[PDB]
Amino acid sequence: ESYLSPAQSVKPKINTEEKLPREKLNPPTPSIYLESKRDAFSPVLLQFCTDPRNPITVIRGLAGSLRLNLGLFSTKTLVEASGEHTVEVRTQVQQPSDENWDLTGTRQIWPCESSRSHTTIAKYAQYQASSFQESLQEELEVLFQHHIIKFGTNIDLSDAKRWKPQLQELLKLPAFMRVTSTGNMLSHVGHTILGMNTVQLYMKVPGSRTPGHQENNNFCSVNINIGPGDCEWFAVHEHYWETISAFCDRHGVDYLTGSWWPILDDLYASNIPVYRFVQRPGDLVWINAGTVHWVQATGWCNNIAWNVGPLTAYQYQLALERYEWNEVKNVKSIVPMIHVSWNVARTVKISDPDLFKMIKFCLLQSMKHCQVQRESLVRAGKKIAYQGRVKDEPAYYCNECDVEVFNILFVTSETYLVHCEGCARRRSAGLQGVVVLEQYRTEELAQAYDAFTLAP
Ligand SMILES: O=C(O)CNC(=O)C(=O)O
Ligand code: NI
Ligand SMILES: [Zn+2]
Repeated sequence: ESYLSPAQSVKPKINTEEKLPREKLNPPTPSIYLESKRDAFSPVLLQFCTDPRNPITVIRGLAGSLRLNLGLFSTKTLVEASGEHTVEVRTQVQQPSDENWDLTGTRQIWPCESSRSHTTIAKYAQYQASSFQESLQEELEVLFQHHIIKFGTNIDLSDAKRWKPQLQELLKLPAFMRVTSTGNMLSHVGHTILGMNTVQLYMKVPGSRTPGHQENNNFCSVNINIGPGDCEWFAVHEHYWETISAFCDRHGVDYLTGSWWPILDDLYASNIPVYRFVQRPGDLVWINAGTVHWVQATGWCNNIAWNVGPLTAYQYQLALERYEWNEVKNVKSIVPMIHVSWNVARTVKISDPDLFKMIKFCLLQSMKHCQVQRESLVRAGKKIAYQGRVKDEPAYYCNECDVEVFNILFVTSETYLVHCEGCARRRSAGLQGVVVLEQYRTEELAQAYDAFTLAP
């Protein structure tokens, strides 16, 4: 009972078995320079970034091309805008980029050491600068005659008022890259997911690392280097993710939630092409659906990032795949795909036939499952009350297992809590003291589905 149909897959064709010569093991990073501002709005640009064959794309001097004022994201500006704003700090050890060692520099290791704490934007800026001076002094002293670093991460720029001029600047981007867009699935969630449909600011010093990961539910990522400093990026095509996952298992680090920094020789040995590139100030990085990446600052710089859900067959498929996989692994999907799929079918025209078929198949599965559930409740003499969804009402998750609960809600009173059926039953043998709710009647879903047609 997958929400996906295998025959519908648009995933590109790659063979692990076929041998790869060294050069194929280091691919050139897809790179774009915009001659004219109107280029950034070319449908050619969109088709290039979202292409399945392009796991990652750098847009060179994007900020210049559109006259983005990155100064608005400079550390001084941020201190002025929000000094006491809190920031999540990661205490790491500074190392070369293509290397992560044990304590003695005997051996390369996958597990990545990162330690959490919290400070204020103001205090972190003081460190970032003090950090800079000291490196400068040591540089001058020489001319005249384990380094521990702190990394400022996941700083939340969600509030509009404080960050108004900052966020307004990003409206200059093409629609498919914007925080909020009718063509962006994350805009159809109906609630705010920090760091995905809101902006995240990173404040870095040389050696600052973000370890290996895929984005939540395989959503695309957009990243802009404020500068001055150059960031170094590593990426691997979605196709090889499970192989990288097996490495984490064998080294006893959780792939999804663990902190790991790949051993490059391991990948090459495994016939896995790695993308290596530098991202300079004003360069924009587009991370395509489900690309495995990890990043290091080489200089002193800030970055901004957020996620975007492109309305493409490939993004949709990969989003749904990771949605099902999370459930298998008992990991909460932060993007409620079923609720999102219905929102999209209902507020957005779909012209692409491969995408349309996928959303359609998903909706159908959702109806069948709701229909199977309604009868089993009915011939158990369980009563289902009709509740009607409130305007701007957020999806629901089971208080126990974290699974998305759609259409039919099981509710209890401690006030109120929502569960899936398994967790409600587990709690009560007969569902006694459990109120079952119906968000929409078979008819609502049946009519929305039939009205959902391919657009020219
Ligand atoms: O820039 C960083 O440190 C981490 N950023 C990302 O992984 C991203 O933009 O998807
Ligand atoms: Ni990322
Ligand atoms: Zn549950």
